[PDB]
Amino acid sequence: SELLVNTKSGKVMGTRVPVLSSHISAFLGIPFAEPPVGNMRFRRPEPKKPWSGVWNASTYPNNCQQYVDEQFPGFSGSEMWNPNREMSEDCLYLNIWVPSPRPKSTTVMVWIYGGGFYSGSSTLDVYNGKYLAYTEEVVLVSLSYRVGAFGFLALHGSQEAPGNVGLLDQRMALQWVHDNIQFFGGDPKTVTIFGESAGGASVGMHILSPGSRDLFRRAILQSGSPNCPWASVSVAEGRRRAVELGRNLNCNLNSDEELIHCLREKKPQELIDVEWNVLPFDSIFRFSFVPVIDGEFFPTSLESMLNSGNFKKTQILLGVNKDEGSFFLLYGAPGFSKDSESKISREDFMSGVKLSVPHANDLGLDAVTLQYTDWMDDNNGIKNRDGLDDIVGDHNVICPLMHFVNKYTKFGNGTYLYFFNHRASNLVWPEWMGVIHGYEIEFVFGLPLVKELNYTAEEEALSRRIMHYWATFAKTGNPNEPHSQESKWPLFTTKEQKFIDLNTEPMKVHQRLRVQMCVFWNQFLPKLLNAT
Amino acid sequence: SELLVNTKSGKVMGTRVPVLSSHISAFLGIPFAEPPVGNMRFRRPEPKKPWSGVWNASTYPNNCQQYVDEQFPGFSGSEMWNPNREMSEDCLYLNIWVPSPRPKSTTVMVWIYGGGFYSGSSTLDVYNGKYLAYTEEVVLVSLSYRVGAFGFLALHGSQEAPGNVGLLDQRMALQWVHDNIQFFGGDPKTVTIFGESAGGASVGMHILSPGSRDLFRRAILQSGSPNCPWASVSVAEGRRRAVELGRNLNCNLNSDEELIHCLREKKPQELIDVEWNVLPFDSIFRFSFVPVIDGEFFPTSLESMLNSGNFKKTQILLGVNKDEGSFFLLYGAPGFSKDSESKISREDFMSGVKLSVPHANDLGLDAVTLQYTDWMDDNNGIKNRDGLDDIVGDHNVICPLMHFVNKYTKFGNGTYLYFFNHRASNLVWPEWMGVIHGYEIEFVFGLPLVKELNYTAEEEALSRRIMHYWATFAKTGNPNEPHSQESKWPLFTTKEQKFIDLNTEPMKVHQRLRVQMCVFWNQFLPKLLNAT
Ligand SMILES: C[N@@H+](Cc1ccnc(NC(=O)Nc2cccc3c2[C@@H]2CCCCN2C3=O)c1)Cc1cn(CCNC2=c3ccccc3=NC3CCCCC23)nn1
Ligand SMILES: C[N@@H+](Cc1ccnc(NC(=O)Nc2cccc3c2[C@@H]2CCCCN2C3=O)c1)Cc1cn(CCNC2=c3ccccc3=NC3CCCCC23)nn1
Ligand SMILES: *[C@@H]1O[C@H](CO)[C@@H](O)[C@H](O)[C@H]1NC(C)=O
Ligand SMILES: *[C@@H]1O[C@H](CO)[C@@H](O)[C@H](O)[C@H]1NC(C)=O
Ligand SMILES: *[C@@H]1O[C@H](CO)[C@@H](O)[C@H](O)[C@H]1NC(C)=O
Ligand SMILES: *[C@@H]1O[C@H](CO)[C@@H](O)[C@H](O)[C@H]1NC(C)=O
Ligand SMILES: *[C@@H]1O[C@H](CO)[C@@H](O)[C@H](O)[C@H]1NC(C)=O
Ligand SMILES: *[C@@H]1O[C@H](CO)[C@@H](O)[C@H](O)[C@H]1NC(C)=O
Ligand SMILES: [Cl-]
Ligand SMILES: [Cl-]
Ligand SMILES: [Cl-]
Ligand SMILES: [Cl-]
Ligand SMILES: [Cl-]
Ligand SMILES: [Cl-]
Ligand SMILES: [Cl-]
Ligand SMILES: [Cl-]
Ligand SMILES: [Cl-]
Ligand SMILES: [Cl-]
Ligand SMILES: [Cl-]
Ligand SMILES: [Cl-]
Ligand SMILES: [Cl-]
Repeated sequence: SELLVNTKSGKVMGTRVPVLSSHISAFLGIPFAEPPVGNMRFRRPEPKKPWSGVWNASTYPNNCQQYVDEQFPGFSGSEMWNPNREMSEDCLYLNIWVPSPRPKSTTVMVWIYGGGFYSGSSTLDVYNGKYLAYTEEVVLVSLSYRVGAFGFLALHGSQEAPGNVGLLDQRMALQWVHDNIQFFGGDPKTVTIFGESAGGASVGMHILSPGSRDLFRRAILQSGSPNCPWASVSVAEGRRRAVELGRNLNCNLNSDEELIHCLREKKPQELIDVEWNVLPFDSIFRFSFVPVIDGEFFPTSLESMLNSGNFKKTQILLGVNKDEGSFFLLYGAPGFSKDSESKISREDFMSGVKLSVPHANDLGLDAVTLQYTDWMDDNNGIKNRDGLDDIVGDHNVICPLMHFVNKYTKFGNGTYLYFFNHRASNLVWPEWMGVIHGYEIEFVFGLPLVKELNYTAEEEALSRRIMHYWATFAKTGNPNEPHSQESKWPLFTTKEQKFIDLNTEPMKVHQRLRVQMCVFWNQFLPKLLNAT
Repeated sequence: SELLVNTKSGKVMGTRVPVLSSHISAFLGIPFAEPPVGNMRFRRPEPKKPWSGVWNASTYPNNCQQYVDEQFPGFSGSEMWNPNREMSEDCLYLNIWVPSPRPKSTTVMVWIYGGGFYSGSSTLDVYNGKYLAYTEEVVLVSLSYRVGAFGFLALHGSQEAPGNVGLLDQRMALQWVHDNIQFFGGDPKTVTIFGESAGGASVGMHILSPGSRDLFRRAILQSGSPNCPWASVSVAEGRRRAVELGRNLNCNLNSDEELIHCLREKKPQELIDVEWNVLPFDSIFRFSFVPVIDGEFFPTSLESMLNSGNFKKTQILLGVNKDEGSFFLLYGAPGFSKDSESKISREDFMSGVKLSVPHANDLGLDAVTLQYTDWMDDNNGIKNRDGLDDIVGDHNVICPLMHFVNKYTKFGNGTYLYFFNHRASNLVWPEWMGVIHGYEIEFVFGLPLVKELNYTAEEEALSRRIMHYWATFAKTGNPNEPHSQESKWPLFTTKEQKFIDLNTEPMKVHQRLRVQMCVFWNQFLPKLLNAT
């Protein structure tokens, strides 16, 4: 009765799951799209044709076709990110957690996973929405979208494989929530989208895309933003990559129509096996199939939209972690190791710089080297490691986000900036990697409230603060509660540029987050690469 | 009798001058060149024609024709550098200080005054050679040379105005000393040339010039070196300025002989009046008529000589002051006179960076600006002033010198490096100016030993240490006396790059003098400008 809901696409039968020492309602694996199989591969999503009967919505769905990481088999630190369900091109489903009893028009939070646009799943243990929905009494949605070539193969001009179809997937899950979340207790006019990494960049792209603005109220961006250097490509580069993929598979390259149907015949993992061979450089923190600046989803360049103010004006709550770069060096760089302190010689440092700014010329790599080398001590293995770490995070995550924060605040109505730098007490990774990319997610989603997972009671409190900041921001557009006595998180302003620390210690206010290095990455280095 | 010496050019008779509580011999205004007057203006010096009689060498000679500083009339801090004798083109004379009774073949130190190649005099109170000669029992010579257009008008190809004739003036005074110092008790085989600023750059140039190498033994360079950006010009740039000097005096410009003929009919002060108008840019720490890279005095470019080791191999002692750039900013950048101290606004800072690096394109100016700005605090008047202060010293003095000390030590037979950072307790300048360009000269020459000049007893001790380091180095090629128990000044080597501090505190040994900023000035910025 509570688990039997009559949507505009059919009836859905949920299930009563346990949370903490209570229960709530879960509606798992509801489809919002026609399965993009067959010659519907690479194509714009089509709305799910409505169904008679009762859709069984009591089990997690499939995960989309993606490259599976086998770097450290059996290791929980890395397997926690892999698909925990079967993979299938039939994967466009969403999950809904409803408090119990079902509320009356309560605040909706829609979660978009990251994973560099090539991986990701809605069904991961650390994206379990029961804790956040129960504690803050919000209705928690998590969607999905096609990743890799299946979601972002771009042959602009063709309508067979136009590009950005994985973003269009996310838009159709937002459109479904707009049309149906009211039947679950959710208020369609108070919906907050939020995601991390490629999901944070996705959030920002819906802020900018005109066809997406009317489908959500406000936005949270965690360690990602639409202007990141790994998040977009030109229609030329995306066409170069798509053609290069057909070459790798012996496809007819005479026309698109011939290329697209050649690729539609291959098995999904046939594409995945050659996915990485299309990248133009040797790189870390670069991914093959990503959104394109097509002129449709994005009417002009991202920067000219941020300049003119051509985007949704609302409130945003965003931030970054302390060591966004570390695990990307673990995986792709010389001298690092999961079971070692990972001191790195000057020769490996200059190699890492090359992998990390793969587009620069020699003048640019010299500039980057100069900015992060302590020439009084240039063979200090620790300083070289920490230095290259900061390079990856600053270039790929922090300084792109900071540039997005400064342009958005000009026209927006409320900006709340955070810096996350608590290292979880139970972390399975070596401590040289500090606060790792993606590792604030377990605090956002309430997992420190489970005694079984062996957090400290101060981490439970930190997790409860974050869940509240997030949910309160989702309801009111402001993460602080009026008339309380907890210290207030200040508005980031164009003039004072304030932000807070998120950790177990009392809240400190700082200003100008990593400004010295982001003037280099956002102002000086682009000028030097454009002039040479 | 002691005072009566028979040289290879004639007899000379000096005077018995008092030094502290004693006396020494002094031979003032001895000529070493035919007066470069009339049609000898701008032309290589000719050896003094030997005279009959007794040359009266008991008074200082004239100072060469030069631009006179009238920025702060009557103010000793600046007037102590101005000519204190009459100005005349008949100025090629040298001074000698000889201990009494006359030593037999003792060590000779030859002083070369600085002044940016446009000013300078051997006769200043601060170059009073009597103290160093008496205290260290050395024969102290100070030469002279033509400055400004009179010494460095370069019309390459012409033999009427070739260029570098002021460096040749210096060479002829060194040749005179090589031929005659033995008659005064000096050992022509133990000659040390030493100079500050343009003198230090001159000293380095004699190390480099094959025609000068056999005229001296070792070398001391103070706050100058030959590769400084203000110390040399191409034959083209030198030609462009020589012509533009004639254009300013409405001279014929159809040929070198008519340009030269025109400029020898103008009175000296005419040329001085127009001298500053031929600089290519608005600038500070740039001078109009400087040595030229001609292929005779310097067979190839300064860098190719250093890379290849084409220079005299011996021992050098060299160093810099803490605040080389301050007085160039006081004199030349407004903003340094809008404040009691000299807190400068951010807009004054960006303008100074333009007047300090007069050859950089806007990309180079952004690079300089970015390197010296604290973007957490960019409106700090003190940080802005101090920042541009270092820019002027690092670019013009410290980092040109460190490039020279590193290239030389690969091939040389011994390098000693110093950092002078004492502020005299009796300085007439404001405190923000620090340790000013040229204010170690008073310690080198023993002035703190005069009670009437009210230095502290700790500074008299510092001046005795300096004179000894200088004189011992002049005698043995090493400033330390071994057998001593006093702290030892270590060699600068290619690997450890050690240097010491000169002040009243006990000796400290550092490494890599200002290496972070000199990597910027000496490798990154030159290649930034090479590219654009
Ligand atoms: C960088 N990623 C790896 C990668 C793998 C394979 N290949 C490349 N790159 C290449 O270039 N490969 C390549 C491979 C073989 C041959 C060639 C080439 C290149 C291609 C170009 C031309 C030359 N090449 C070749 O011949 C990069 C890094 C990466 C991996 N995960 C998935 C794991 N999830 C995560 C984590 C994992 C650990 C810790 C924290 C994590 N937090 C997060 C938060 C966001 C969700 C995912 C996530 N996420 N990010
Ligand atoms: C650089 N000096 C100034 C200067 C004067 C005149 N003019 C320029 N520069 C220009 O650009 N002038 C200019 C003037 C008028 C019109 C135009 C232009 C420009 C020319 C370019 C095109 C456009 N312009 C014009 O239309 C610079 C600075 C300078 C001055 N002293 C002589 C003083 N002795 C010294 C000191 C003095 C005080 C403290 C420490 C000192 N320690 C030393 C140590 C070394 C011996 C000298 C010395 N030494 N250094
Ligand atoms: C829904 O699916 C699960 C397993 O796929 C099954 O055990 C459960 O009984 C189903 N519920 C129905 C058919 O009502
Ligand atoms: C947001 O917009 C409202 C409506 O114009 C305005 O009253 C409010 O002050 C704005 N807030 C911010 C932080 O810009
Ligand atoms: C948490 O700690 C308990 C007690 O030490 C242990 O039995 C359990 O296996 C731990 N859980 C995890 C997930 O490590
Ligand atoms: C040399 O000149 C000085 C200064 O005028 C004078 O006192 C001295 O008598 C002169 N010597 C001779 C021998 O004339
Ligand atoms: C200087 O040269 C001598 C003789 O050739 C040599 O033995 C000595 O080691 C050298 N010293 C330095 C410091 O280079
Ligand atoms: C030297 O210092 C003393 C004591 O401070 C002072 O009285 C004297 O007048 C000073 N001498 C000069 C020439 O300024
Ligand atoms: Cl094509
Ligand atoms: Cl298939
Ligand atoms: Cl080490
Ligand atoms: Cl760390
Ligand atoms: Cl604002
Ligand atoms: Cl005296
Ligand atoms: Cl000797
Ligand atoms: Cl000409
Ligand atoms: Cl002639
Ligand atoms: Cl005039
Ligand atoms: Cl200072
Ligand atoms: Cl005294
Ligand atoms: Cl020794």
